[PDB]
Amino acid sequence: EHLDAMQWINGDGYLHNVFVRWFNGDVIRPKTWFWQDVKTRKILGWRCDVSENIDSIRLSFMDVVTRYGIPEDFHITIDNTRGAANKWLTGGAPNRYRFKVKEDDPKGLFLLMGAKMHWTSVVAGKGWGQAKPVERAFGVGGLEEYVDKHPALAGAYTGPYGDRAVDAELFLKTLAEGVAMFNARTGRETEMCGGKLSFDDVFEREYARTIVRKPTEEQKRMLLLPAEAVNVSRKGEFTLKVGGSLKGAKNVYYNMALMNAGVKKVVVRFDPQQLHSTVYCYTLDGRFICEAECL
Repeated sequence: EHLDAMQWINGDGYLHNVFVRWFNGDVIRPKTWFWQDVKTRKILGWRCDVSENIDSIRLSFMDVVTRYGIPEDFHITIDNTRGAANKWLTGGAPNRYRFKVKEDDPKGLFLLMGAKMHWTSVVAGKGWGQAKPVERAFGVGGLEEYVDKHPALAGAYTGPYGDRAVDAELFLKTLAEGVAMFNARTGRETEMCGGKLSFDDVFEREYARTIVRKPTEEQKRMLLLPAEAVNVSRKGEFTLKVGGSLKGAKNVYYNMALMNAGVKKVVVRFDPQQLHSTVYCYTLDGRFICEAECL
Protein backbone atom coordinates (compact mmCIF):
# COMPACT_ATOMS: atom_id res chain seq x y z
CA GLU A 1 0.00 0.00 0.00
CA HIS A 2 0.83 3.73 -0.33
CA LEU A 3 1.83 5.75 2.74
CA ASP A 4 0.90 9.37 3.43
CA ALA A 5 2.74 11.90 5.53
CA MET A 6 1.41 11.70 9.11
CA GLN A 7 -0.42 8.40 8.41
CA TRP A 8 2.11 6.41 10.39
CA ILE A 9 4.14 7.93 13.25
CA ASN A 10 6.79 6.21 15.39
CA GLY A 11 7.37 6.94 19.10
CA ASP A 12 10.93 6.54 20.35
CA GLY A 13 12.81 7.51 23.52
CA TYR A 14 16.27 8.86 24.26
CA LEU A 15 18.29 8.89 27.46
CA HIS A 16 20.65 11.86 27.28
CA ASN A 17 24.33 11.56 28.30
CA VAL A 18 24.47 15.09 29.64
CA PHE A 19 24.12 16.27 33.22
CA VAL A 20 21.55 19.02 33.50
CA ARG A 21 20.49 21.17 36.44
CA TRP A 22 16.70 20.93 36.19
CA PHE A 23 14.11 23.55 37.20
CA ASN A 24 13.90 22.09 40.74
CA GLY A 25 17.67 22.41 41.22
CA ASP A 26 18.49 18.71 40.90
CA VAL A 27 21.28 17.64 38.58
CA ILE A 28 19.88 14.83 36.41
CA ARG A 29 20.25 13.16 33.00
CA PRO A 30 17.16 14.09 30.95
CA LYS A 31 15.06 11.62 28.97
CA THR A 32 13.23 12.72 25.82
CA TRP A 33 10.34 11.12 23.93
CA PHE A 34 10.03 11.86 20.22
CA TRP A 35 7.30 11.34 17.66
CA GLN A 36 8.65 10.85 14.11
CA ASP A 37 6.84 10.69 10.81
CA VAL A 38 7.71 7.31 9.26
CA LYS A 39 7.38 8.33 5.63
CA THR A 40 9.50 11.52 5.64
CA ARG A 41 11.52 10.95 8.83
CA LYS A 42 10.72 14.42 10.10
CA ILE A 43 10.63 14.74 13.91
CA LEU A 44 7.21 16.20 14.67
CA GLY A 45 7.26 16.66 18.45
CA TRP A 46 8.97 15.88 21.74
CA ARG A 47 8.86 16.38 25.55
CA CYS A 48 11.91 16.05 27.79
CA ASP A 49 11.82 15.30 31.54
CA VAL A 50 13.76 14.01 34.57
CA SER A 51 12.70 10.41 33.93
CA GLU A 52 11.00 8.03 31.54
CA ASN A 53 7.24 8.18 31.93
CA ILE A 54 3.90 8.16 30.21
CA ASP A 55 3.52 11.93 30.64
CA SER A 56 6.08 12.64 27.90
CA ILE A 57 4.45 10.21 25.49
CA ARG A 58 1.07 11.70 26.05
CA LEU A 59 2.10 15.37 25.94
CA SER A 60 4.40 15.16 22.88
CA PHE A 61 1.53 13.48 21.03
CA MET A 62 -0.72 16.35 22.03
CA ASP A 63 1.87 18.70 20.51
CA VAL A 64 1.83 16.73 17.26
CA VAL A 65 -1.95 16.64 16.75
CA THR A 66 -2.42 20.27 17.81
CA ARG A 67 0.26 21.35 15.30
CA TYR A 68 -0.52 19.06 12.36
CA GLY A 69 -4.01 17.74 12.97
CA ILE A 70 -5.32 14.18 12.90
CA PRO A 71 -5.22 12.20 9.65
CA GLU A 72 -8.20 10.01 8.84
CA ASP A 73 -6.20 6.76 8.82
CA PHE A 74 -3.79 7.18 11.73
CA HIS A 75 -1.26 4.54 12.83
CA ILE A 76 0.92 4.87 15.88
CA THR A 77 3.78 2.66 16.79
CA ILE A 78 5.63 2.16 20.06
CA ASP A 79 7.87 -0.83 19.35
CA ASN A 80 8.15 -2.67 22.62
CA THR A 81 9.45 -5.87 21.00
CA ARG A 82 12.54 -6.07 23.16
CA GLY A 83 10.89 -4.30 26.06
CA ALA A 84 12.57 -1.02 25.12
CA ALA A 85 9.59 1.23 25.95
CA ASN A 86 8.99 -0.52 29.29
CA LYS A 87 10.13 2.28 31.60
CA TRP A 88 8.28 4.77 29.42
CA LEU A 89 5.06 2.84 29.69
CA THR A 90 4.86 3.50 33.39
CA GLY A 91 2.85 6.14 35.18
CA GLY A 92 5.21 7.96 37.55
CA ALA A 93 4.75 8.53 41.28
CA PRO A 94 1.30 10.04 41.65
CA ASN A 95 2.90 13.00 43.39
CA ARG A 96 5.73 13.65 40.95
CA TYR A 97 4.61 17.31 40.63
CA ARG A 98 3.98 17.47 44.40
CA PHE A 99 0.21 17.95 44.08
CA LYS A 100 -1.54 14.60 43.39
CA VAL A 101 -2.43 13.64 39.80
CA LYS A 102 -5.52 11.54 39.05
CA GLU A 103 -4.95 8.08 37.59
CA ASP A 104 -6.49 7.76 34.17
CA ASP A 105 -5.80 5.89 30.94
CA PRO A 106 -3.84 7.46 28.05
CA LYS A 107 -4.32 4.31 25.96
CA GLY A 108 -8.04 4.94 25.95
CA LEU A 109 -7.30 8.55 24.95
CA PHE A 110 -5.24 7.69 21.81
CA LEU A 111 -7.86 5.25 20.55
CA LEU A 112 -10.46 7.94 21.02
CA MET A 113 -8.34 10.32 18.92
CA GLY A 114 -8.82 7.82 16.12
CA ALA A 115 -5.39 6.24 16.38
CA LYS A 116 -4.71 2.58 15.69
CA MET A 117 -1.98 1.65 18.17
CA HIS A 118 0.79 -0.82 17.30
CA TRP A 119 3.40 -2.43 19.52
CA THR A 120 5.66 -3.95 16.88
CA SER A 121 8.00 -2.80 14.15
CA VAL A 122 5.37 -3.12 11.42
CA VAL A 123 1.72 -2.40 10.57
CA ALA A 124 -0.31 -5.56 9.80
CA GLY A 125 -1.88 -5.76 6.35
CA LYS A 126 0.21 -2.97 4.86
CA GLY A 127 3.55 -3.24 3.11
CA TRP A 128 4.79 0.01 4.57
CA GLY A 129 8.02 -1.36 5.92
CA GLN A 130 9.36 -0.70 9.40
CA ALA A 131 8.93 2.03 11.99
CA LYS A 132 12.62 2.56 12.80
CA PRO A 133 14.97 3.35 9.92
CA VAL A 134 17.90 1.02 9.32
CA GLU A 135 20.08 4.11 9.13
CA ARG A 136 20.70 5.22 12.75
CA ALA A 137 21.19 8.75 11.47
CA PHE A 138 17.61 8.99 10.21
CA GLY A 139 16.24 8.21 13.60
CA VAL A 140 16.43 9.61 17.10
CA GLY A 141 20.04 8.47 17.50
CA GLY A 142 21.07 10.88 14.74
CA LEU A 143 20.30 13.75 17.09
CA GLU A 144 23.24 13.01 19.43
CA GLU A 145 25.46 14.98 17.01
CA TYR A 146 23.26 18.02 17.22
CA VAL A 147 22.41 17.79 20.92
CA ASP A 148 24.53 15.69 23.31
CA LYS A 149 27.72 16.44 21.41
CA HIS A 150 27.05 20.08 20.69
CA PRO A 151 30.13 22.15 21.67
CA ALA A 152 28.06 24.14 24.16
CA LEU A 153 27.20 21.11 26.33
CA ALA A 154 30.66 19.54 26.10
CA GLY A 155 31.39 20.43 29.69
CA ALA A 156 28.39 18.44 30.88
CA TYR A 157 28.59 15.61 28.34
CA THR A 158 29.38 12.28 30.00
CA GLY A 159 29.29 9.94 27.06
CA PRO A 160 27.56 6.51 26.88
CA TYR A 161 28.62 16.76 38.36
CA GLY A 162 27.14 19.75 40.18
CA ASP A 163 29.80 22.10 38.87
CA ARG A 164 29.66 20.95 35.24
CA ALA A 165 25.89 20.56 34.99
CA VAL A 166 24.41 22.91 32.36
CA ASP A 167 21.18 24.75 32.96
CA ALA A 168 17.85 23.18 31.95
CA GLU A 169 17.06 26.25 29.85
CA LEU A 170 20.30 25.96 27.82
CA PHE A 171 19.90 22.20 27.30
CA LEU A 172 16.30 22.63 26.18
CA LYS A 173 17.24 25.41 23.75
CA THR A 174 20.04 23.23 22.31
CA LEU A 175 17.64 20.27 21.98
CA ALA A 176 15.07 22.37 20.13
CA GLU A 177 17.74 23.73 17.75
CA GLY A 178 19.24 20.28 17.18
CA VAL A 179 15.82 19.02 16.16
CA ALA A 180 15.33 21.96 13.82
CA MET A 181 18.75 21.33 12.19
CA PHE A 182 18.13 17.59 11.95
CA ASN A 183 14.94 18.27 9.97
CA ALA A 184 16.37 21.02 7.75
CA ARG A 185 19.57 19.17 6.78
CA THR A 186 19.58 18.65 3.01
CA GLY A 187 21.25 15.88 1.04
CA ARG A 188 19.24 13.12 2.74
CA GLU A 189 19.82 9.70 1.19
CA THR A 190 16.27 8.32 1.23
CA GLU A 191 13.79 7.60 -1.55
CA MET A 192 11.63 10.68 -0.80
CA CYS A 193 14.60 13.08 -0.65
CA GLY A 194 16.68 11.49 -3.41
CA GLY A 195 19.93 12.61 -1.85
CA LYS A 196 18.88 16.23 -2.39
CA LEU A 197 16.10 17.37 -0.06
CA SER A 198 15.77 17.64 3.71
CA PHE A 199 13.09 15.94 5.84
CA ASP A 200 11.36 19.31 6.07
CA ASP A 201 11.20 19.68 2.27
CA VAL A 202 9.62 16.29 1.71
CA PHE A 203 7.31 16.71 4.64
CA GLU A 204 5.99 20.04 3.39
CA ARG A 205 5.54 18.57 -0.08
CA GLU A 206 3.73 15.38 1.01
CA TYR A 207 1.82 16.89 3.89
CA ALA A 208 0.03 19.14 1.38
CA ARG A 209 -1.23 15.92 -0.30
CA THR A 210 -2.68 14.44 2.90
CA ILE A 211 -6.18 14.74 4.43
CA VAL A 212 -6.11 15.70 8.12
CA ARG A 213 -8.73 17.02 10.51
CA LYS A 214 -8.11 19.56 13.28
CA PRO A 215 -8.67 18.38 16.87
CA THR A 216 -11.46 19.99 18.87
CA GLU A 217 -10.68 21.86 22.08
CA GLU A 218 -12.10 19.04 24.12
CA GLN A 219 -9.91 16.44 22.38
CA LYS A 220 -6.85 18.59 22.99
CA ARG A 221 -7.83 19.02 26.67
CA MET A 222 -8.33 15.30 27.26
CA LEU A 223 -4.61 14.74 26.62
CA LEU A 224 -3.76 17.17 29.45
CA LEU A 225 -2.98 15.60 32.85
CA PRO A 226 -5.77 15.39 35.44
CA ALA A 227 -5.00 16.60 38.98
CA GLU A 228 -7.07 15.46 41.94
CA ALA A 229 -9.96 17.77 42.78
CA VAL A 230 -9.04 21.00 44.54
CA ASN A 231 -11.38 23.24 46.50
CA VAL A 232 -12.61 26.55 45.11
CA SER A 233 -13.01 29.41 47.59
CA ARG A 234 -16.04 31.76 47.46
CA LYS A 235 -13.90 34.15 45.39
CA GLY A 236 -13.53 31.62 42.58
CA GLU A 237 -9.87 30.88 43.24
CA PHE A 238 -8.02 27.65 44.05
CA THR A 239 -4.44 26.71 44.68
CA LEU A 240 -1.95 24.16 43.45
CA LYS A 241 1.23 23.69 45.43
CA VAL A 242 3.61 23.02 42.56
CA GLY A 243 6.80 21.08 43.13
CA GLY A 244 8.44 17.68 42.70
CA SER A 245 10.22 17.76 39.35
CA LEU A 246 8.98 21.32 38.75
CA LYS A 247 10.17 24.53 40.36
CA GLY A 248 8.41 24.90 43.69
CA ALA A 249 5.62 27.43 43.81
CA LYS A 250 2.26 27.99 45.44
CA ASN A 251 0.20 28.88 42.37
CA VAL A 252 -3.22 30.52 42.78
CA TYR A 253 -5.66 30.43 39.86
CA TYR A 254 -8.85 32.35 39.16
CA ASN A 255 -11.92 32.76 36.94
CA MET A 256 -15.18 34.63 37.62
CA ALA A 257 -17.25 31.77 36.25
CA LEU A 258 -16.02 29.74 39.22
CA MET A 259 -17.71 31.88 41.88
CA ASN A 260 -20.68 32.96 39.78
CA ALA A 261 -21.66 29.29 39.34
CA GLY A 262 -22.11 26.16 41.44
CA VAL A 263 -18.99 24.21 42.54
CA LYS A 264 -16.96 23.58 45.66
CA LYS A 265 -14.39 21.21 44.14
CA VAL A 266 -12.99 21.18 40.64
CA VAL A 267 -10.71 18.82 38.68
CA VAL A 268 -7.80 20.58 36.94
CA ARG A 269 -6.37 19.54 33.56
CA PHE A 270 -2.95 21.02 32.84
CA ASP A 271 0.28 20.89 30.87
CA PRO A 272 3.30 20.91 33.26
CA GLN A 273 4.89 23.44 30.88
CA GLN A 274 1.91 25.82 31.14
CA LEU A 275 1.17 25.55 34.84
CA HIS A 276 2.39 29.14 35.11
CA SER A 277 -0.42 30.46 32.94
CA THR A 278 -3.55 28.50 31.99
CA VAL A 279 -5.29 25.37 33.37
CA TYR A 280 -8.75 23.93 32.64
CA CYS A 281 -11.39 23.34 35.25
CA TYR A 282 -13.81 20.41 35.12
CA THR A 283 -16.64 19.25 37.44
CA LEU A 284 -16.03 16.08 39.42
CA ASP A 285 -18.19 14.33 36.82
CA GLY A 286 -16.15 15.61 33.88
CA ARG A 287 -18.07 18.60 32.53
CA PHE A 288 -15.76 21.37 31.38
CA ILE A 289 -16.41 24.53 33.39
CA CYS A 290 -13.85 27.11 32.21
CA GLU A 291 -10.10 27.78 32.09
CA ALA A 292 -8.24 29.59 34.86
CA GLU A 293 -5.37 32.04 34.80
CA CYS A 294 -2.47 31.93 37.22
CA LEU A 295 -2.76 35.10 39.32
